[PDB]
Amino acid sequence: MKVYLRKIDNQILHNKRISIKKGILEHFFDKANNQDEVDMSGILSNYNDKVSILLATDPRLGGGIKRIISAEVDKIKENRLDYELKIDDILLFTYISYKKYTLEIILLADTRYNVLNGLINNSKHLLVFSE
Amino acid sequence: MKVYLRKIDNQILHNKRISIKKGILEHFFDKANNQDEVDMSGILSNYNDKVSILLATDPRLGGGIKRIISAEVDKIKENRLDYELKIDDILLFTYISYKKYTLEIILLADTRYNVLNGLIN
Repeated sequence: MKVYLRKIDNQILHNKRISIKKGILEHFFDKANNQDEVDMSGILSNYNDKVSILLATDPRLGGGIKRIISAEVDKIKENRLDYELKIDDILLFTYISYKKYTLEIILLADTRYNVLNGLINNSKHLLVFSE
Repeated sequence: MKVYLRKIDNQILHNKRISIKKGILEHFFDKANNQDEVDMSGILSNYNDKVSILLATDPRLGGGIKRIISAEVDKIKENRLDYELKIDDILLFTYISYKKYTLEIILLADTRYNVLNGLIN
C-alpha cells in the first residue's frame, strides 16, 4: 500500500490546484504526463471525480481535486457544524490501483492526527510505503 | 521524505532477514543496484552503520542491518529487560535524504502503534 500525506496551507486553501513535488509525481502518481487524469474518491462522501496532473510551471493536481475535498468537508460539517478546511489539517491520499486513489481529511481533532503529524515532522509532504 | 513501515512476521523471524520487494526497491531505496550501500542509524541508539541492498540469490537488506536492529533492541532492553523482537512489532524506516536512513522499532505498547498499524491495514 502507499499513502501520501499533505498538510494544508494557505496556498491550497486559496488556489484552485494543489502543488506536488516531483518525487510525489514519480513515486505516488506513477510518473504521469501533462494533462493525464486519475480517478479519485473521497472516503466519507464516496464523491468520485477525475483529478488532472498539470506539469506546466511545476507539478499540480487539478480537475476535480477541490470538489472532492469540498465534498469531504461537507460530510465533516454534518457532525462538526462549525468546520472549515484549515491550515495544518492533513490530506491523506491512498493509492488504490493504477490511476485510482482515495482522499480523506485528517482533522486536528482526529485520533490519527498526532501520530500522522508526528511523521510529517517538518515537511509538508510525506510518502508512507508498507508490504 | 518518506517512510517505510515493515511489520515483523514469521517469515522475517524464521528467515532472519528483511526481504526487499520490487516496489520498495524502486520508490524507497531509489532503484539501488546489487551491493549498493546506504547509511542507516538506529533512533534510540544513534548507532550508525552501512546497510547493503543485496539483490543476488534472495533480494534482501544486508550488511549492518542486523547490528542496527539489535542496537535498538539493546536500547529497548534497558527499560524492558525481557524484550525481544517479536511478531507484529513494526519497523519504521525513515528516508532522511539520498542514501541516508534511520530505523526505529515500534512496539505494540508504543502510543504510535495503533495509528501506524492502521495505515498498514
